[PDB]
Amino acid sequence: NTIIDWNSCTAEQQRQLLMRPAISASESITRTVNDILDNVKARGDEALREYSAKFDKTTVTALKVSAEEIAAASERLSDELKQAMAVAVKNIETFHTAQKLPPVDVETQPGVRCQQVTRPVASVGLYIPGGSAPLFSTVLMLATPASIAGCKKVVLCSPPPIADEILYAAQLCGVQDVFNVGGAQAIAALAFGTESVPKVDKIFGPGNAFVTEAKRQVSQRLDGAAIDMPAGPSEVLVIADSGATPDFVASDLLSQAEHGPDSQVILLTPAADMARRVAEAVERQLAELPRAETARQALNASRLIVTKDLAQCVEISNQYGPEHLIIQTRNARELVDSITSAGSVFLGDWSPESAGDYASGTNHVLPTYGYTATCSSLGLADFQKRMTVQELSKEGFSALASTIETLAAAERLTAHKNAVTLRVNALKEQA
Amino acid sequence: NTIIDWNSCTAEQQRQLLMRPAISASESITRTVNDILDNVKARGDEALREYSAKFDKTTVTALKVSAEEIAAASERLSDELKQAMAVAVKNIETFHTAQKLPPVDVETQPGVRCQQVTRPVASVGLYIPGGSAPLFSTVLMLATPASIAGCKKVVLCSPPPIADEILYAAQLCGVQDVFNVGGAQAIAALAFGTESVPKVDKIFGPGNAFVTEAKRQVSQRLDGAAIDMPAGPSEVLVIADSGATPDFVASDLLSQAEHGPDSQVILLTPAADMARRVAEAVERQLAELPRAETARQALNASRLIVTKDLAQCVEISNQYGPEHLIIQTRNARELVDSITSAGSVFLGDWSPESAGDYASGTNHVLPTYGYTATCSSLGLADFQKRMTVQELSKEGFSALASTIETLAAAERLTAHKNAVTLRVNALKEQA
Ligand SMILES: NCCc1c[nH]cn1
Ligand SMILES: NCCc1c[nH]cn1
Ligand SMILES: [Zn+2]
Ligand SMILES: [Zn+2]
Repeated sequence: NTIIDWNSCTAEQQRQLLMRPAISASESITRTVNDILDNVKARGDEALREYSAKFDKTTVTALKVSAEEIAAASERLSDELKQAMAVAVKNIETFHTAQKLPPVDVETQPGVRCQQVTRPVASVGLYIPGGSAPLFSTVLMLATPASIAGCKKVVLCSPPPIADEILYAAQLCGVQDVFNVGGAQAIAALAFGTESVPKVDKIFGPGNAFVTEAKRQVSQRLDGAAIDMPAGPSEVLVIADSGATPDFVASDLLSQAEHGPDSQVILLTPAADMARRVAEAVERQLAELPRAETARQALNASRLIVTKDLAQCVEISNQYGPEHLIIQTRNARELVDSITSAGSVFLGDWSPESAGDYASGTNHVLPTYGYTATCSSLGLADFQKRMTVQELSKEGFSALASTIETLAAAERLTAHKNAVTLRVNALKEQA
Repeated sequence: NTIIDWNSCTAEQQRQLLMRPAISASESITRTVNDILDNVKARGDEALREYSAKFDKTTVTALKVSAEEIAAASERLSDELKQAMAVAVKNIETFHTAQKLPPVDVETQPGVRCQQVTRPVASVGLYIPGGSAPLFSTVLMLATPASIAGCKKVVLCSPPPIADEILYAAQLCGVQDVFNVGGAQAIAALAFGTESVPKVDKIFGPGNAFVTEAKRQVSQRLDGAAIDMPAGPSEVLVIADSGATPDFVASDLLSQAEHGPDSQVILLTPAADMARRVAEAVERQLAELPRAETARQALNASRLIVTKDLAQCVEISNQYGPEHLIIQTRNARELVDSITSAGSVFLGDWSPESAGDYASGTNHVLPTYGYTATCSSLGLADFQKRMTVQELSKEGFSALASTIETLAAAERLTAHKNAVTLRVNALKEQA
């Protein structure tokens, strides 16, 4: 509970109110993940099978899940679920396909043709945390854009035994191979490759501390691979005016809170009345949540802030740059233009966070922990790259030659200048 | 050396040729850079003047270059040079402006509106190495896309004294502030901010080993900033058939070679006679280069490979993924489609590397050292952020509610499910 009267706080107390958790990061895990990587790179599968004893009694046999196993899993899933996933995929597919960069083809000057084309990332590996109730929805979020971009190889790793939901999810999005491996060793297998797991160009998907560390390390190693983005605690910031519904606001704060004890939960409202009613609704709803220890633990760091007006809410939100920004105001749409920093925005009272997590079609893999400053939500662009192309006709080149020689000359790049002179002389002789 | 017959090499040798040299780490430079960064964050300008004091004979006083000094440097440059930069900027501007993303606004289904909007990175800092032969053109390549993106603040740091060309290039592209600082201190200054230098969100521009390490470190620190891309030796790969002009091929190889003793220059040709002629052309042209010790050393690691046919040329290039791909073949454009990985491609006899470096309009800040596998040429997108926005109407939310609950329930995220139920019930009540 405890409401915060923003304008009664000192300037320092304020910045302190929104400060994100400090990064502990123990060397313990840095060295541990270091052993794991080196070991996986050198002794491939043999190393993997070994770790397949240490953590979780899996004693993995064949690293790759068979087509029969996937089929057996797909049969045990209800039609309701299967149909639910087809809806999500269809919408996610529609949104990402819409992100395709239209071809760039222009002549900056007559005869000087410059283009920007797209090429897909050759191969991508998808990591999915295991457990009893895995977040299989992330499979749809990673594998669908990978499919749309035209990635030649799309593979997925997850701690064995892999739940039926993940198997079916992978299959539905066309994942080629699913491997029984997890933790820091699954990341290494993807970055370095083994006798069974292929080396990929980019690794996608969040996970625990070890997985996060492993991704960080393989992203800084020449022998490793690139990653989708750095990690950080998830965040949600709700802006609510006097017209908002306390229960709706609370349900979104709680949705975020139930993700992990480290979740950042923030409410901004110009009405003390609203802040108080939201705190009450949070209390009531919390009491009905089953496994609600993390939600309560996350709420210990929450902030229910009362601002002087709506503009101040936007001002605070922009400084923070939240992963998820939910605008439950009466003219939500109009505020979008003034929002300069957020991962994903949800407008109105009928756009719950959960809608974006599962079926609106947007991607729920977003930048957080302040990275909204320069990084973007996962989209088509993260599974491809922009390649430029240029062709100068004899005319275009001749028209630019002098400019190029002058510049190359000012930078003291003789060979750069000579490449031009040689060509101009060749043309003079053929003219 | 002379020439390499690809198909005469063993499978093992062929795999070694495609690999690039390994960097290092030097705990000494990492530690040095670490102390520099911390010292700059803790003691600002005073700390910067202590460094300037030891590295130069004239300790810097005012860190910000005056508008007065900028006008003076501008008057000292020739009209020829100034006009040339204007041509470059104009073409660079035209190409990057054409990269503006069209609106992404779609209804995955009735009442479920999903958009992708862009927002500029608020502040960016550009670094430019100093010295005798300053590559001022990089200023045009960095400041131009920044201006187009709409970045609110653009500042530049360069080791004093700062050449007139840089100052002019900066003014020309609207760079707001220029600061007399270089090396790892400038990066630290931009990443942390000091009394004079503003803290920026992202840092652009390559530099020496200390700059590189400084950029790696600030990109990893939470109190740091993002960077454009990791560095590595520069490269060029030329594919040439029997119709290519030896001297043209050679001049491009030399253009790249003169960029640094670590440059990688490669030739892939189906004709053994072409390889020999190019090798001789390279030696003859090298003899005329004023100071080509750099070019000379770089050529020691060059590779002039004779292949079976162009198909094999493309296959090898794609596995390598060169920073610059130059195609001097009869059917140049026809091959582009087959090119799956390259930073920037040049087509035909009249598209010298030099043309792209200075005036075609494409960006010459490109991914190298194999980063072409997932990284793109610098472009408008690097000075922006993609933000997702969604709004479901009551109808849209109502039609998608069962799907969300089903998926939420499947992931055992009760609060996520409850956020839907509450809304559904509120709508029944209403009507
Ligand atoms: N941050 C992950 C979003 C998610 C997955 N499932 C539900 N919510
Ligand atoms: N790789 C830097 C491109 C350049 C600068 N000037 C000429 N060439
Ligand atoms: Zn969620
Ligand atoms: Zn060059």
